[PDB]
Amino acid sequence: QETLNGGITDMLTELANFEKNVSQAIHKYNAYRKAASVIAKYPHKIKSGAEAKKLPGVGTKIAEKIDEFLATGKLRKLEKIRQDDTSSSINFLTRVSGIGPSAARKFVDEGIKTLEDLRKNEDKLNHHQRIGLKYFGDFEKRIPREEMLQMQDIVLNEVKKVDSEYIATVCGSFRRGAESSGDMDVLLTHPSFTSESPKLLHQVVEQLQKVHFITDTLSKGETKFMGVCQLPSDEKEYPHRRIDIRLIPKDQYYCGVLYFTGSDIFNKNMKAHALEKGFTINEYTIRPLGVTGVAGEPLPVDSEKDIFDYIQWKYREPKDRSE
DNA sequence: CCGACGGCGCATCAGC
DNA sequence: GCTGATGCGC
DNA sequence: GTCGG
Ligand SMILES: Nc1ccn([C@H]2C[C@H](O)[C@@H](COP(=O)(O)C(F)(F)P(=O)(O)OP(=O)(O)O)O2)c(=O)n1
Ligand code: NA
Ligand code: NA
Ligand code: NA
Repeated sequence: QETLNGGITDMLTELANFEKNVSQAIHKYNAYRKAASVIAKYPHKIKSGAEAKKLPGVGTKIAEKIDEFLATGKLRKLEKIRQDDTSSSINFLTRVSGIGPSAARKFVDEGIKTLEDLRKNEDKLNHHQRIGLKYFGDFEKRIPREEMLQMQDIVLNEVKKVDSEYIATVCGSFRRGAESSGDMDVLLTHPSFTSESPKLLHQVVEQLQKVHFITDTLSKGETKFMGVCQLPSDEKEYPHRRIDIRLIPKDQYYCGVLYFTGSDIFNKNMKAHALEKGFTINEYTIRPLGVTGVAGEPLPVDSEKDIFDYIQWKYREPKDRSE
């Protein structure tokens, strides 16, 4: 419920962004995000820094910041950095996909501060950055679930057309049943591809380009594609969207699907459960741990269920994996 | 006090 | 031209 | 910045 502590969470999120994009302190970025998130879930309107400090992730300094915010309705440090031309410009440029803190700083140092300046300096942008600039606004839009379904329709159809033995699963928030998603993440496998066994990814990307669904490529190798797609349109045309496709060995596929469905909290919790049951699970495999902590060979996994069964957990519907 | 905090694929850079 | 590092975004 | 060994 935004209005509850929205001022605080907004404050912490802005601080997080400056740490990541300007100070290049990724661990402070994550600290602020963690604090913002735990506070976002706190079912009460916070009345003091001390009250917030009781939450894991909120420490001495953020408590102080909350006291200042509650007393004055702002934070001096944040007001200052907001009005800082160099800082605010660096922070802004990182909103372009492909421009990170390093590129943003370099651009701003040489007087390139706005999208207009970027537009004027194509020669100084790499391929990814040019695409990020081209679809700047579209990439910041969320994707309604209904469009995700139309997108899924196309992907599953074209994948099957290339080879009916491919298996493709759209993961991320969409598989968790979310009513909107930030992008589309497709996990792909094929019986012919295992850990102990190309063009499998290429043929799928190619077919999706052939029907004009994929419009641009950000990066592409033998196992990972990142690019851009658009649903077909006298109605207004759909925004361009980010799509990733990952080719994963068949024997590691379902660990992959589990992992890339998330959420992070759920993955963390399931990893914890697995441990106390004597198993180590990561993105790729689930392995038994010996009595001295030595990891055994990967266990056979032929479905998401197999994983749950190993750790004696009842199968959890993707829709029920927020925690 | 002081180290961990995720780490991997791909594009591109830096050094040789 | 090769190899490892870095930047970036998942 | 926060946590915890
Ligand atoms: N940087 C990352 C990100 C994700 N993942 C894996 C591990 C993650 O748990 C899993 C899902 O990512 P997610 O939960 O973050 C997300 F995308 F679905 P969400 O932002 O919540 O939703 P939405 O699309 O609406 O923005 O991918 C990862 O390994 N590394
Ligand atoms: Na705390
Ligand atoms: Na960026
Ligand atoms: Na960004």
